[PDB]
Amino acid sequence: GFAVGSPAYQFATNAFAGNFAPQRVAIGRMSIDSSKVDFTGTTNTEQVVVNITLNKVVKAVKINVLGNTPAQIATALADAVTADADLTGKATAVATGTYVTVTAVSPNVVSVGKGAGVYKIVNESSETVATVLPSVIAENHNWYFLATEARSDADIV
Amino acid sequence: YQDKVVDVEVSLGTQPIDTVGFETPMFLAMHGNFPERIRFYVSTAGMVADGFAVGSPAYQFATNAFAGNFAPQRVAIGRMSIDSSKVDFTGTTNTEQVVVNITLNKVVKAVKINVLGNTPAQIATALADAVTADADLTGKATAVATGTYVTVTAVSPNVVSVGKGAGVYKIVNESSETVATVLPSVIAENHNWYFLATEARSDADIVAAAEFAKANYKLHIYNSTDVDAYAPENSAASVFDTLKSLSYDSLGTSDAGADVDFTEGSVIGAMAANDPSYGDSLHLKTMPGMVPFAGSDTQRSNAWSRNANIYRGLYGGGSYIEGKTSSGQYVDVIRFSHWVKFRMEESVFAYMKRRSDMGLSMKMSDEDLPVLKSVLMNNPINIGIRNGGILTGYDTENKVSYDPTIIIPKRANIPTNDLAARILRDVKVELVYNNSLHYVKIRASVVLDRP
Amino acid sequence: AAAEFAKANYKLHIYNSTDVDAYAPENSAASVFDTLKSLSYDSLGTSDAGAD
Amino acid sequence: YQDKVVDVEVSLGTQPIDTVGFETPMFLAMHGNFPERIRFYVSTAGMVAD
Repeated sequence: GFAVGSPAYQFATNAFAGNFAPQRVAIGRMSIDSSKVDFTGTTNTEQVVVNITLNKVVKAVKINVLGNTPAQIATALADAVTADADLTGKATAVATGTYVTVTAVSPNVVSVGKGAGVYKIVNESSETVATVLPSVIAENHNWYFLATEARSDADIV
Repeated sequence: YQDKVVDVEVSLGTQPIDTVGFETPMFLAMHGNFPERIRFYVSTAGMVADGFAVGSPAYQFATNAFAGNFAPQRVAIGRMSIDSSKVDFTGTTNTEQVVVNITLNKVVKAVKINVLGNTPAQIATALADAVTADADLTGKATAVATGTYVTVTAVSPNVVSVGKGAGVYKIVNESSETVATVLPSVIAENHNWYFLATEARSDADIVAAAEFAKANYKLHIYNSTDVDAYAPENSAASVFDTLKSLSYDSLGTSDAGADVDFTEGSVIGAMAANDPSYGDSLHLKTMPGMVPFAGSDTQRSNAWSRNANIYRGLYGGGSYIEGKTSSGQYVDVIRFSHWVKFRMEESVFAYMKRRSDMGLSMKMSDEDLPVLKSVLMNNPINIGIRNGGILTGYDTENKVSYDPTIIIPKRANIPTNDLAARILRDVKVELVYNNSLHYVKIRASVVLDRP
Repeated sequence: AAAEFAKANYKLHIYNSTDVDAYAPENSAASVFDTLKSLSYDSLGTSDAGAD
Repeated sequence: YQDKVVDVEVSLGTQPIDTVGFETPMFLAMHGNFPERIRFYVSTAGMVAD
């Protein structure tokens, strides 16, 4: 159920595409809270597409961008997500400023990934890398390279 | 105690093994003709049976693929959910009967428009009116004219396919899905194809296809009409530049009909039936269905700088120029590498299984490990040498050796823990690929005498 | 279309045409013959007055 | 742990490399015939076209 273009999928594809690609890769897990789609500072001129996978169901949201400011694109994406028949009552999207925040109504599972367009995906979490790492190594210690999705400073330190 | 005066054991070491084949291509079209995700066809007559409109993208690809000199034995067609068909007259000029083929529920019709000098809007309006006034399409399909283009939509559960006839225009199909989200399902259902081609024409659809093709050992082929393909040396704005920057391995070409005839099939048709063991480049092979490139000398250099292959006419005939992927390496090298990798893997595994089915399993002793040398020397390497793919021989003057070499360690050199785990690692092999000839330069001279 | 179908299915296509452009100057590149030659199709064509 | 009975690595050492060529000259003329800064020609017949 990993959404195509999602961070984990991107990492796996890049790892496997190499000349000396590893035989098999491992994926961790931290509790997700919400997915943030950011258009801040970007410019778009063609169809913006965002892949959303829900309970092993794949959908692609399409937005027809004319010159539109980022706020207009964010509002259009939120409206399109909210108007989808298979997402009402399962996921929620709220536009604000230049970014749109997407949250899943439990117990449903939602994964967000990239399509055409210029933007980035940011995910929040109720946990932190420091508090999560010990459990992972405790469960299984058969890996050598450590990479993380957390991008900000202390998560790297 | 024993219960038989005579007992006989019989073991069969003839178990066949599955193998991969580098022939069958795929075209990922947009339609709703059949429910499954992949269908294989051996001729266009089969496709027309399923309801593909003549001149439709899939039909064009199939015809171009089959027309080639080395046409593949059979081609596969994908499926993405279709939404609507867009017929565009924008920027075009017409002077004769414009014809559009429409197939509905396995019923074939041809809409005819008598163009007098009429602007594109008038032609679009006339086509919409003709479609709407047809008795067999009311209540089944809908056409709305607007601007310079006409959009056609099918009333469910009816199936509509649109194809080309006489006239200058193009067909564009929308879809509620995307190539990135569709490809995994196709490969999951059936993995017996090697060439990947797509109908989606716009950028990200090509980038995702290239990434997926590289990830899963498939070869991606695409065409584009982007005028920027041969822009000045500093454009860095076409799809070709983006693909080159990422070092992906995809074969691309610049053509005018790529959005009209989908000549992708023509490129595949010239090498599909030629086994990789030959290492035969695409340099000069003729490509029925493609139109020779028309442009100045500067454009031919601009296109070559980006690895955007060009089909150029020479001495009257039309000849391809070179096969270069986005990463700069020649396509035949990539094909040969995939072939050798897979048919060493399969050969070794099959030999081990066949020995193990008769007891007498392979044993890690100096008197049995060298047997692997015979197995590899057979099948891939010998087949390559006989067909000319792999160089061989010894030069007496320069004293260089070109023969393949295989290195296998002895038991005493293997670390003890490897013996305990029964794992051999350090096998090494070396090959010398046989480069075909692309260019020649000659110096002549005329003299009256010699000292 | 006839030429393409004939090449696809191992048939030989034969046609005649009265186009005066068939023997236009060397740079016309406007008759059916030029288009067929550019595509490298295998069809037999001839220029005749009574073909129509 | 290992997941393949047989595994094979293949590496290609045939990467081409860009090279410089000591043939093509340049002439810096005055005109406005074409917008870009450089054009290559293989014969005078091409120049007369522009």
